Amino acid sequence: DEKRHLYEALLRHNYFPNQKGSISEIPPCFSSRTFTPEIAELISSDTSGRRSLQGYDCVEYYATRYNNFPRTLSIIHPKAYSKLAKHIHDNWEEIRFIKENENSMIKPDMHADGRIIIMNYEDAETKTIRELNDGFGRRFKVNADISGCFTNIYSHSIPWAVIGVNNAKIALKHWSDKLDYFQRQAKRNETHGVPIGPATSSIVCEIILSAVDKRLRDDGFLFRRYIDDYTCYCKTHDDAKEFLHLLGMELSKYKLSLNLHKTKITNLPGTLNDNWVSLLNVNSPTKKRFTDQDLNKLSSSEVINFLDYAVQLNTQVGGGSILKYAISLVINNLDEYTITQVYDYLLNLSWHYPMLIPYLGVLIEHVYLDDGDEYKNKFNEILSMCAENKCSDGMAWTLYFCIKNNIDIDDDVIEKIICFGDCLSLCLLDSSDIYEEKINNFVSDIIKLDYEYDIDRYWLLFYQRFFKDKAPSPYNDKCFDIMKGYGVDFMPDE
Amino acid sequence: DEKRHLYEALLRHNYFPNQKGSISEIPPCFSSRTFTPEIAELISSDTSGRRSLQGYDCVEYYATRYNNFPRTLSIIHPKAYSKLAKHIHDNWEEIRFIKENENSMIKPDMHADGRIIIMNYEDAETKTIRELNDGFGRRFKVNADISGCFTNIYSHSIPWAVIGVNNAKIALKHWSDKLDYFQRQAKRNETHGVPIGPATSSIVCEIILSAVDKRLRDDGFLFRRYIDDYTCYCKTHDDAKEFLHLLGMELSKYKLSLNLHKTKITNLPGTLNDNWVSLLNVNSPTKKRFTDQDLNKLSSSEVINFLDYAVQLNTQVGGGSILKYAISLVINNLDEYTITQVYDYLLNLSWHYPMLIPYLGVLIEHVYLDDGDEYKNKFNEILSMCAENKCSDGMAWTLYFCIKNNIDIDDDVIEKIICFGDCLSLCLLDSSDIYEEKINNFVSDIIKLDYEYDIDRYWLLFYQRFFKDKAPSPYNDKCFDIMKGYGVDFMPDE
Repeated sequence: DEKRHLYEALLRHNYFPNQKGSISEIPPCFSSRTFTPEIAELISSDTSGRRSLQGYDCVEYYATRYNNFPRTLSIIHPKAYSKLAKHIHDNWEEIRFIKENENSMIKPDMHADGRIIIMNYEDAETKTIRELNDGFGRRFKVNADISGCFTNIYSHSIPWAVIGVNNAKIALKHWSDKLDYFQRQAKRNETHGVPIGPATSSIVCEIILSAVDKRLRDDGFLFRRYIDDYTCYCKTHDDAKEFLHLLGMELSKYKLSLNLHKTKITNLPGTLNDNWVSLLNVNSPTKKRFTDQDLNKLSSSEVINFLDYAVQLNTQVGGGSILKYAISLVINNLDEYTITQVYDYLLNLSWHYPMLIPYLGVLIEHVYLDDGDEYKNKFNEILSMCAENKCSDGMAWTLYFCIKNNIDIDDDVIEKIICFGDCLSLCLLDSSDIYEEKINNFVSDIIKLDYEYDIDRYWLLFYQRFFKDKAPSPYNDKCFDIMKGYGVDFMPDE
Repeated sequence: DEKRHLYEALLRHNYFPNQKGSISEIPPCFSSRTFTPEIAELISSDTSGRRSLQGYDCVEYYATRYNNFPRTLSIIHPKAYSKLAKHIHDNWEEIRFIKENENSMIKPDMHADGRIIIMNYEDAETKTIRELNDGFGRRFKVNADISGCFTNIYSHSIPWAVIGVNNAKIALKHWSDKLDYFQRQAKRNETHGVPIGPATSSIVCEIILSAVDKRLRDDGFLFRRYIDDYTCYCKTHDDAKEFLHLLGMELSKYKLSLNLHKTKITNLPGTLNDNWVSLLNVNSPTKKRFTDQDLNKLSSSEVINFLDYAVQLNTQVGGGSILKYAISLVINNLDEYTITQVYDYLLNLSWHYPMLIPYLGVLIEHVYLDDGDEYKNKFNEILSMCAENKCSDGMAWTLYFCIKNNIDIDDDVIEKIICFGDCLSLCLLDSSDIYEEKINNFVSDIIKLDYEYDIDRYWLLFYQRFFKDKAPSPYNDKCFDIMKGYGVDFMPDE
């Protein structure tokens, strides 16, 4: 069923930020499964407890981009998220028009693994044919980015996209207003912004932007929207300017604005991908298959020189995730002679760029990690860099590697982890049970601060300690008790 | 009268290439005055003589541009030119619609000095107001150059511009067909090309391009044409492309084509002039008037550094006549201390760029030319460079300076001048009467070659020798006898 798959996607698969295709932003030890729709129904049915503050804060997870710029993913508190997901499920007949939006490529869709939101799920076949069909006969390409699609989207504009702005103003119940209310409750009862990473906020953004897509489609524009990025194909240059103008009016109707720095008009034919993508693939040592596995095994010189050229392209161009693309090109065609060289190169690049840290888990088995403790020092230096740069993705993945592979962590970097206080990193540290007293001191400071949003920012740590009977429930409601009684575990075993 | 002024402009003032504003392409010792409309009427009335070849060749005069690229100006043979000018005058009522073409800036116009064609005659007042009025409200500027407006213009398209292409095809008498015939007779009975420099060919080009201007004007395009260069101001970019397309069809109707290398579309607001013009004027030491002559006298350091910056701009940008512009900025505000420095700088730049040679006549009086013969060596080295590079403007101006200022010329460079064989330079050499035997040998070779076009290419030298009774008339007609009997002299005294 579409409805049941939507419910299980919202809670069991796309609650945590898990929208990436190949490697996740979060280590795989964190999983939102065993959090079923029945449990969320029981949470939403709970009315006990008193909150001094209005709304709920969320666990914040800082993941670096390719330019080391932090992006704040969020894990919503399960009470507010359960209510929001239940309301989205209950009115899915009125919401599912976002599925039949041909212009939006990244939208809800029934996937095999159980998700609804997967970025870049479509294959290169249909992708290539689609951009060649859209770009045919047109000599201008328009790239326009919404400035604040996650950070300043208007929750009160959720009705305005559904029934119209004027009709929603006269009408002030409808499901869109309740969706607005629950989306506000997801983040501290704040009217602006949505948590990045869950599919509920992606559904809300699709609902808001579907009216803009419909208005642009009714004017005859050929365009594709990936989340907030619009790519339009225009026969003439005034058509590009008119698309930009009409998109500006349609975004300003819902209190949104184009990123004036990011919008650009290029001459077709450009490239189907970015230019660095073709530069990398045309220089890839693994670009041709041989159908025998011994032939397509890369040597040391090939991979080392290709990664050096990738660093050259990242410095010179820097138009995207060049290093991650090249590493994913060469990481699966390695032989056992060259594992140490590529692994040390990945260690250096991962110290410089934390987004390359998860690739260390690809070759984490072949590398003799005991050795002469040099790898322990390198991993702890990576942890120091992650604590200094305040990035949660690299620290979480490195801590996952150290816990799984029994790499020892010094006390000095544990002090830096507590000073940073990333919720997922502290969840991993609590799951190791070595550092119980420091986690206890941290959560005691959070409790004695008596701020409800401070507890909400570490609800996952508090629930992981409560579920293992290491700490009482910080809240006075029954949501944590309901989740513990039905065996909800966000750090499950295999 | 407009008609009489047109006749005297065609014959007495704009026969020779004299369309430049400040300094002429030809030295002022050459003048087409004392060649009156009555004399041209008598020449056209002459029917005696027999020509083995059809049409007349013309005196060719190679003038360098700013990039040292040669441009071939032409002085038409007086029989063909007299017939052509008489036919243009006799049907001036049917031709004078080119005067009332608002889009063409360089067109026939009654001027005070007696000319009809003066490039850039209009003042900076009306020029500045016109480009600010045309460029207002438009964000695109189109610069499109006709590729062959002088070199491959179709003479048989002269009727096609007047009465239409189809009507001229059915009609095959009309004055346009006779104008086509006389324009062909002006250059060797050749259907393609017009001689650059006389106003008759400028009138023919204006006649041909006036239909194109009318067709572009009737479509609502705001554009300005300077000779062959179209500058259109467009609100949108498709308007620029549509102007380019319609101009292409209108030029192809008369067997003309746009210079596809030269056409470009720029974003308004640009600059009213070229960018190097504003760079030069904003750095000009003479840019501010002081109303007392002692204050606006430039020092040595000012002019030397400004000319060094001008050479820097000419090397770095090279978008136009940068050096000539800067020299004309500083050449009239010199004091007597700095004459030698600027004159030596001009001598060096004029050796490198012959188009700067006429400026040596500005300070030719203040410089002690006798001295220690160094200036004689410099002028003869300039003559050697002009003979090697095959440029007629620099050689003619240098020979004019040497003859006027009694600078001696060695025999070795006289050999190079005879080897080059520029007609105007040999006219000057014959007017000095020092080198009579070498000029006699040259014209004896031309006579014994028995080619009528070879005599036509040096008709001015032959007529200057015939008028001073140094040689008989090479032709068998009465045109040279008519011109001699009425005292036509193309090298007159003051």
